[PDB]
Order: sequence, then C-alpha cells, then structure tokens
Amino acid sequence: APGPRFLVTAPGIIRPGGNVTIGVELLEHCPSQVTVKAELLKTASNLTVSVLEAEGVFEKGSFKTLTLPSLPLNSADEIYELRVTGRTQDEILFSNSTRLSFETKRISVFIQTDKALYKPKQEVKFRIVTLFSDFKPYKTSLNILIKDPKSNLIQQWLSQQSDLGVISKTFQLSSHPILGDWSIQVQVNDQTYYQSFQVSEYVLPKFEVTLQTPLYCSMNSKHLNGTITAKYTYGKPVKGDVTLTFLPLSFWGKKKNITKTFKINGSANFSFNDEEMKNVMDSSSSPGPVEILTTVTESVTGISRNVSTNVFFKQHDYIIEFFDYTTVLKPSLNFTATVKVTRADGNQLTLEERRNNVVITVTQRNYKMEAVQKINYTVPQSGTFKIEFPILEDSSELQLKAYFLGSKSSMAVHSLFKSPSKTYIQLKTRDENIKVGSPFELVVSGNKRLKELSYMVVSRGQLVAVGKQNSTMFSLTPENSWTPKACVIVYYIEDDGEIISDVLKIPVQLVFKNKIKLYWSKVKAEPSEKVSLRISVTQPDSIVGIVAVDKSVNLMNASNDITMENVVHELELYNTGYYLGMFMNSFAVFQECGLWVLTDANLTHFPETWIWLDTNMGYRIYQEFEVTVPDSITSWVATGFVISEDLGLGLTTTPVELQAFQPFFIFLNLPYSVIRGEEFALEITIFNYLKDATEVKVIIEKSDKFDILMTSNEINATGHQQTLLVPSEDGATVLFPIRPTHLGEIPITVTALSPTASDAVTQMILVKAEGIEKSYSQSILLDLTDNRLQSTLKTLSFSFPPNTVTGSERVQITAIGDVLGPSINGLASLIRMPYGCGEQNMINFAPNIYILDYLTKKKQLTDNLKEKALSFMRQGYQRELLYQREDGSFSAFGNYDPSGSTWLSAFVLRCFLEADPYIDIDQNVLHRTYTWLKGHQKSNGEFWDPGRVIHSELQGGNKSPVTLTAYIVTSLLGYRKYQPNIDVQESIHFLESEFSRGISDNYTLALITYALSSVGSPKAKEALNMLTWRAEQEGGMQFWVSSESLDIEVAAYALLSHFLQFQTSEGIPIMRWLSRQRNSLGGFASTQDTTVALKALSEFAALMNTERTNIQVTVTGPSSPSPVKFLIDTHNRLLLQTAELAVVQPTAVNISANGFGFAICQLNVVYNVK
Ligand SMILES: *[C@@H]1O[C@H](CO)[C@@H](O)[C@H](O)[C@H]1NC(C)=O
Ligand SMILES: *[C@@H]1O[C@H](CO)[C@@H](O)[C@H](O)[C@H]1NC(C)=O
Ligand SMILES: *[C@@H]1O[C@H](CO)[C@@H](O)[C@H](O)[C@H]1NC(C)=O
Ligand SMILES: *[C@@H]1O[C@H](CO)[C@@H](O)[C@H](O)[C@H]1NC(C)=O
Ligand SMILES: *[C@@H]1O[C@H](CO)[C@@H](O)[C@H](O)[C@H]1NC(C)=O
Repeated sequence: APGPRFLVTAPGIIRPGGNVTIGVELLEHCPSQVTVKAELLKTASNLTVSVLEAEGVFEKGSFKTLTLPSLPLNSADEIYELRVTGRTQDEILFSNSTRLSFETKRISVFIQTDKALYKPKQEVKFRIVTLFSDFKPYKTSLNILIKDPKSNLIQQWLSQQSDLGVISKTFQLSSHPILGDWSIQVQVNDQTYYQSFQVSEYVLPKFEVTLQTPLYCSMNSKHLNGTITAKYTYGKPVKGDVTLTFLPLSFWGKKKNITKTFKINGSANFSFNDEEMKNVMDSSSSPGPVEILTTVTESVTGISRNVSTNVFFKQHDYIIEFFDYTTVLKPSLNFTATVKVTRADGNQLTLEERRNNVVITVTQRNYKMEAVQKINYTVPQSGTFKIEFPILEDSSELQLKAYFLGSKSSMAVHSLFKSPSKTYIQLKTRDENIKVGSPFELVVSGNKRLKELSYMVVSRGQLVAVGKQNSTMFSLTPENSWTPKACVIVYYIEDDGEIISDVLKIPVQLVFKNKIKLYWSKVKAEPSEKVSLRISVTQPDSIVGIVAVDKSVNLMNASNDITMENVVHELELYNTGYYLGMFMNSFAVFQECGLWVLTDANLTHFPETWIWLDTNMGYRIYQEFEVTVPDSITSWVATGFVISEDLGLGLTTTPVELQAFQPFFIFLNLPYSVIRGEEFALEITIFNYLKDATEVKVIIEKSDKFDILMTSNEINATGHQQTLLVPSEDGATVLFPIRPTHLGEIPITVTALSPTASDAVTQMILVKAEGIEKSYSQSILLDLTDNRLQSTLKTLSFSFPPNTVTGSERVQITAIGDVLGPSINGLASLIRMPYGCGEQNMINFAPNIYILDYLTKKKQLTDNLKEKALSFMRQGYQRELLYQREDGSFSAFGNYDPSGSTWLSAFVLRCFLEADPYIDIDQNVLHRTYTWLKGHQKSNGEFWDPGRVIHSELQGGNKSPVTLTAYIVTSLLGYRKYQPNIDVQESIHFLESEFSRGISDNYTLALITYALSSVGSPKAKEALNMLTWRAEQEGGMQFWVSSESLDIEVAAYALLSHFLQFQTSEGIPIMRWLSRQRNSLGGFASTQDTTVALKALSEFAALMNTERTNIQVTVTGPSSPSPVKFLIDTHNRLLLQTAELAVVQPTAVNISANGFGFAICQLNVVYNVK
C-alpha cells in the first residue's frame, strides 16, 4: 500500500574503537520481518575491501539498533564507506552506501605534571594516563619523549607498559637548561599527544601594582573612579610616583592620550570627569574599549613597573542581553527567551529601577504582511526574567527589541524551516543542570495532536540511544557515553508521508561511578608535624594517584593536573562539527549534528609540590599515609584520581585543604640568582601572629662563602645579628647587605629568637659568576658509513681568553645520531593539488615533489600520502604539458603568452629532472627545453630572459643577469644523467670571471659557488672559502646577512656546495640553522626556498643513508680522565646525549667513534669575560 515504509539513520563519522550503531524503524507498510545488513568498505585504489559486517532481523513497529563490530585502533585515514541494505524474506527493500568522515581521536590521553612552572635543576614528576572512550583503563605499549624548546629529544622511554593505564615517571632538569616551553610527547599506537610545561627563572619584583577599575563604563557617570595599589611582597605600603596613561583603542583615529602624574603611598584613588574622554569620540562612532596603563616608579630605587588594563565603554544607561532562544523560527509555537538587564558600572540594580517597566516590541514579518506588537514587562532584583509569547503561523522573520529607560537592545531570527502541513514540534527541558544517571524530564509541544513519538539520542557523533514515547512528557536517564553534549532528536510521521522532527542539544554534566575521597588528619597543622592522609576508594584493586601542591597553582588558574575541567575539555575535543548536505528542512534538522537518514517518507610566583603519591592498592578500599608537613607555611591543596578495571576513572569531587600554619615564623623573598662580588640586599620578614608585639633578634649565621658588610651590635662577630620589634598579627622587615664570595649553592641560615618563641630557616642561593656571558660551539661529523674504516679519531680544542672569569667555565659535550628534520605531518600539510595558472601550478607542485624526495631519502614513507602525492604531481605534469609550447618554451598561460621565460623554463626543467626517477618523462620534451635554453646563449656565455614572471616572489628573486646565468647552469647540471655533452664551459668561464671581479650580493655568490662546485672548477673551493668567511657564526649558529627568504636560499646553496666539495663537517652549523628555520612556523615560508632547503636535507640523508647504526663514541683527553661513552643506534638516533667535562686550560678532547653509520659530536664551552 502507499505510504511510509521505513526509516534508517546512521552517524556520518567513523572513529577507531567507536561502535558504528545505526537505528532502524519500520512503522506500517513494512513486511513482517526485514533483515538489515550493514557493511564497512575500505575502498582505496579501486580495492573495495569489505572490513566489518553486521546483520539483524527486525519486526513491524519495532524501533531498534544494529551495532557493527568496533573498528580496531590500528586503522588510519582511509576512505571509508558504510553500506546499508534492507531486504525482505524474498525481495530487496532498499540498498545504499555513503562516505564516512574519519576522526583521528580514538582514546583519551592525560599528561599530569605536578606543576606548570619549573626552576632549573628541579625534578619534573609526571603521570601518563591512557583511557578508552568509555574511561576504562587501556593497557598498551607507548613511547615518551621529553624535548627542549629547540625540539632536541633530550630524554625518552621506549615501549613502556601501562599497568592499569598509569605510568608515573620523573625527569631531572639540567643545571642550565634551555628556558622556555619544554614539551612531553607521548606516542601511542601511531598517534602523538603533547603537553607543554614552562621552565624559567624567578626574577621577583620587589613590589606589585594592582589596578582596580570597573570593567564596564558609561559616559553619563560624573565620577569614573579607580584605585592603584602598589604593595610590597611583605605587605608594607609603597611610596612612589604614578603616571597614568588613558588611551582610546580606536586605532582608525589618533592615538592622543590623557596623562596624569601624581604620588602614591601604598594606595591612591583617582577619578575622571566627563570632559576627559570626549576626545575618544573625537578621534574617530560607537565607543569601544580603552586602555589604561599605570607606571609606578619608586622615589628611592627608581624601579618602574607598568601595568595595563582594558575598560569597555557602553553607550547606554544599562546593558540588556538575551539567552535561551531558538536560533530557528518555529511558527504557531509559544516562543520563550530570558532577558537579563544590568547596570553600566556593573553594580546591582536598584529597587527604584524595578518599578519601571521594560518595553518589549516584537515584529513578525512574512518576508508580505507584518505584525508589530508591544508588551509591558517587569524586572526582578537579580534582573533575569523569562519572556514568553506565541508566534503567528505566517511569521517568517522575528525581530525582538527591548527598551528600558533609554537602554536599548535588539535581536532577530531569520532562519525558518518550511512545513507544507504547517505542523511543528518544540522540544524543551526544565532541568537547568543535567547529570549522568540522574533522570531529567523533557517536554514536547505541538500545534496538532501528536502520535507516538520516536526519540533518539546521539553523542560524540555516535547514536547512543533510541526508543518510543507514547506521551507528550518523558524522562530520560543520561549515561557516561552521553557526555559532553547530547542531541535529543524527536520525530513522528504524518498520514501524507510528511516527517515532523525537532532537535535539542543539551550539555550533560559528568559524574563518575568510581569515587575517591581524601581526608586530612588535621585541617590546621604546625610545620614539621606528622599528618596522616586517608584515601577512600569505592572498589578495591584500584590504582590511585594523589597530588598535594601549594594553593598558588589554583591562583594561576592554568595547570596540567587532571581536573574536571581537563576531562571536560577532552570530551569536547571528542566532539566534532556538523556537516552540510542538500539543505532540505527535514534532512537539515537531522544533519544539525551529523545524522544521515534514508527513508521513503519524502514524496511530494612559583608553586612547590609536597606529595606525589602513586599507589597500587591490592585489597584495601581505603588506606592511610603518614607524611610530614614541610617547613613552608601555606595552604596545601590535595586532589587525586583512581583508575579501576571495572568502574574506570574517578576524580575527587573537591580539593582538600590543609592549612600549614604557625603563629610566629620567618620569611625570605630571596632572588633566584645573584652575581659573585656584588653587594645585594637580603630582606627577612619576621611574621608574628601572637597577641603582643615582640622584640625579636634576627641572627645571620657566619660563613666563609659570603660576607656581611655593616657591623652588628656585638664585637665577637661582625654583622652577626640585628634586633627589631614585630607588631602583633603583622610582619616586620629587616635588611642585610650580603656580598657572596663563592660559586654555586651557598647556604644562608636565619634564626629569629624571641622570649615567646623562636624559629630558624636555612635556604640555598645559586650564586653565579659575574661578567658578560660568551659561548663557543664546535661540531664534527664522524662518518663510519664506509666499511673500509671502522674507527675514526677527531680532536676538538678550545682555549679560554686571558680575561675569563674564574669559576665561570662550563664544558659540555653532546652526541647525536641525526639532525632534526621537519615533522612528517607538517610537510604533509604542504602537499596539495596543484591548480591555477602555470605559476600557481608550480608554486603548489614544487614543495610536494621536493618533500617526496626528502621523505624517500629519509625512509619515512606512508603509502597513502605517497599515492596522493603521486596522483598530484602526475596531474601537475599533465597541466604543465598543457602549458608547454611547440618550441619547448614554458609560460604561466602557455601559448597565450607571447614569449616564454628562460628562468621559468629552467625551473620546470629542474622539476622534471627531479621527477624522472618517480615517473616517465618524455625525453623529447627535455631535449626541446634544452635546445630552447641553449638558443639564448650569447658569445660570452651570458643569457637573457625574454619572458616575464607574473608572481612577484618568483619574479623578485634577484633579476640581474648573473643570477639568471647561474640559475640556468644550475638547472642544466642535472642533464648529465641522459648525456654528459653539455657545452657550458664559456658560461662557466664567464661566472669565474665575475667571481674574480668580486661579487657583493650573498645569493648571487651562493648560486655562483654551487655552479662552479657542481662542475668541479678549481676556483669553487676558494669561492666557498670566501663565502664562509662572510658567514656569521655565533654560538654554533651559522647563517648569512641579507641586503635588506634570501637567507634560506644562500644557506641551502652553501650547504650543497659544502657537500659537493666533501667538506661535510663544516656544513653542520649551517644545517642547524636550516633546522631552526622550520620549528618556528612548521614547514618553510613561501615556496622558492622550501625546494632548496629540502633538497639540501635530502642530499645529507643520501650521503649517509645507512639504515643500521651501532656507533660507540668514546671521549678521552685531559678534560675527560674517565672515558665518556655514548652508544647510538636506531632507537636513540635522535637522542641528544650529553655529558659534562672538567675545566682545564686548554680544553681539548679526543673523540673516537667505532662502529657503523654516522654521528655528530658537538663541544660547547660557556664562560664569562670581564
Ligand atoms: C562494541 O560492541 C561490542 C560487541 O557488540 C562490545 O563488546 C564493545 O564493548 C562495544 N564497544 C564499546 C566502546 O562500547
Ligand atoms: C540511495 O540508493 C538508492 C538505490 O540506488 C536510491 O534509490 C536512493 O535515491 C539513494 N539515496 C541517496 C540519498 O543517495
Ligand atoms: C505598562 O503597562 C501599564 C499598565 O500595567 C501601562 O500604564 C503602561 O502604558 C505600559 N507601558 C507602556 C510603555 O506602554
Ligand atoms: C503563550 O504565551 C502567552 C504570552 O506569554 C501566554 O498568555 C500563553 O498562555 C502561552 N501559552 C502557551 C500555549 O504556552
Ligand atoms: C689524543 O690522542 C693522541 C694520540 O696520539 C694523543 O697524542 C693526544 O695526547 C690525545 N689528546 C689530545 C687532546 O689530543
């Protein structure tokens, strides 16, 4: 019979480890039994590999799910197709297949470091937590890699085993590391997960400035008030001078500013009148934010501290906002929204304002006819109130306006979905907070009588629930799989085949069925007191990790710890954006969160860590741990997590606070580092919390490592002690001029004695040497790739200057197995379909082929990217063949242009010379290009370009004829593969004469050096010698100066010249520069330089492409009385192994490598000069 028969829905995505569940519904016109088969196909390269299959039989009137088996996590980005085929017992019913979008996120990985800021020579304690999508533990093998900001692999662990998902590890930082954002990269299966943590020095300011202003402001206010509070670290007020600069941020107009200079004693209040910010609307006209900067300078020290803030300006007396409104119009269905009105200064609204009515105007327009209605509305003390009104069925666009005492606001809805029957259904919820496991209600409202609704719940791009509801009222119980956001899609059919549906996107609060509770023995405890921390876990055989850290981590509001916010962020990262299709309303409401439907029904400050506990409980649901409160006096905060096999993950509901406090103590705001021989100020704050002011004697213990200048009251020891009076419930500061006289970690001990109580604190101070820092670096390549030799000895030496600061010398030696190449994904991003004109084609083509060559010579290929790039440059070769002329010339538009370009001809000639090993290139084309390029040869060997390059970045590359000649010969050098008879000796002599004349520009010199080095001219060695004399080497960083990018091209050509002359060891600093010109932006800027840089790197890889490495590097000599041994193999080839050597003048070492392959050894010397 005619009418609806079936409706099957599926999610549009595919996720490894995600269960592809499809929903099936058969309503009236189906047969008794229908067998639905779901198939997953991996069609790639015309290989329709059917991977996963499922089948299920369903009855009439049954709304059910068919679940495919989970895809394994080892899968990668492949073209995946889902086929659904519903059949009867004797005939087909439907069969269709579609594409599925691939999501790379399959599992959750948390990196939990104890803090986000680390000093040098501190211990980074971290935890790796691997979890399934459903938060069960995930046992797997993984690699951990800790790298410095310069991306040197400084530490690694390989093939670590996750015991119930938790891997607790430590990493000891060096004494003098590279300050910046260190990275922890965890490799699981084939995916990488990152976590950045910063390393820096304290550098404390002695006073801090806080600028209290209202965030929002209006012109009508007479007094725009604000406060500046400059306060010391110990609470004493600061006397000084403040300069206040008020500047509008209207950058279109002038940058005129208001300057106010006056004095401050701790705190000072300022007020602005209306005549000062008039110019803000005279410079430009709605008012935007304005920047207020305060510069506070102390009168006695002159230390200037600058603090900036932004203040928004509002054009109205009050500000009005709307929320809880549907973005799509639903006619004939009461519209509801919520309005909040608040004051311009941000203060609470007055009772007087509550008496005034808000005028709300609604305009429903059929965009023929329109209806404008007004409604009086009230406002509560909080200001939040709901507004409700019906929508006329003919409304096509709604405009809402709110007015209140001159304060205006407005909004509009233009989106509309067309129902031929004019039937709509609104889905709503009353629960403002939805949790997992707690049932929540749901409302459906409709202008017509409703049938038995069918509801389906989707989350994480997976259809997680289905069912049928007979009422217009129903409650649902969310589960863990529903989080973080859930689409509830309700629908029902009509007799004419119309399908009427509605969505509701609800956030779901997550609560774990596994629970952890921490209890302190005492809420308040004295320092150095034994305190028992009790942990309670719901289920035994659980692994727990507890972190107890200072409260300044919460003050930072940015940390690496496993908090509820981090889990929510991971869950929102699990989510994906919706996909656009064929735009029809009944399909669009389904596509709102990516559901693909088939049916017939459509016809017609520095923190410190205390506890890093990690315990694998065996049989106990609770345990106790006796710990010691540190001497630091603070409010420790403890949190933790539990992982169990059955329940999964559980988190502490709240942190637990232990206030380590005593009523009388000592504080030192010591600096991170001081310079020896300098008289620095030591401030000691004696804090007293007794009920009486106390006379306290502060004693500084004498030591040989440092001295105290001013004598003390006693004569037995000079500068030994002072005495002061500390007020009750207050801190008193005392000063001491201390001159260090020793390097390294000096102890400083301070003892406060009073009749009531006493205390003593000992601390470390890192005293460094004075002078100006200097660094020297020398690299050497030990090349045991050749099997003829098996040992290689080198000598690295350096002599310190006579004026070196004694004790400031540090000698490091590092060994590495390979240089740092670009990341594979970063280069893969540059692969693209070459389109546009000939120049755009070449721009989008050349990086692809050069990256392919570099990857081939590095042996890190992936088949899918290989075939993608092969198809891409095959199409690019065809497109360039379309742009090839009859004479072999090439141009952007081919024959449309009047004359081809010899420079572009040489570029494309080099391109096919590079492409010849990868595809078949017609040799007649190559000979045509060769003849056309030879036709431009003059008697003296110089060349000339008749063409013109449209693109400026290619046209702008040193248009002088010398570079043109160098480019054509450096393109023609590769024609020796097919035949070596290339007569360019006259051109080589011309270039030699030009070099003899002396060349000023760096890039011309680089191309010259490459040209004469390729042909083995005798002058090429000398040219390279005066090229590297022009190089600028400072601290193992070699590059070249620019005339005004060009630097990369000169560097790459110099590196290629170095390789061609077998001076491989000298190119290492240039290579490091090439390695440091990619980490800043991923790949390489532009496209002209990427080709030469990747060519140089590929040539380097090819020169020592041995796949096996077993090198042992022994460092001996006067600086190394013990032989320092490094082992380099295929596992730790990238590991920047390091060692420290003793100080001896001259500093010289033998480095003897034995084995097979190649290694790079670098000696670094850091010292200080006077
Ligand atoms: C997928 O389904 C299989 C069997 O139907 C089940 O064992 C597995 O737990 C499911 N996957 C998830 C993530 O729930
Ligand atoms: C699915 O395939 C069937 C069978 O060819 C066809 O009738 C139907 O129009 C297709 N639907 C879509 C959305 O491609
Ligand atoms: C507010 O409603 C009152 C009656 O409750 C009426 O006097 C007043 O005119 C309304 N305000 C406006 C602006 O129409
Ligand atoms: C719709 O809104 C109007 C105005 O607030 C109210 O009078 C009416 O009772 C509401 N009724 C429905 C159907 O929600
Ligand atoms: C290195 O080895 C050579 C081998 O003869 C030896 O003479 C020399 O003293 C060693 N040390 C240095 C610094 O060259």
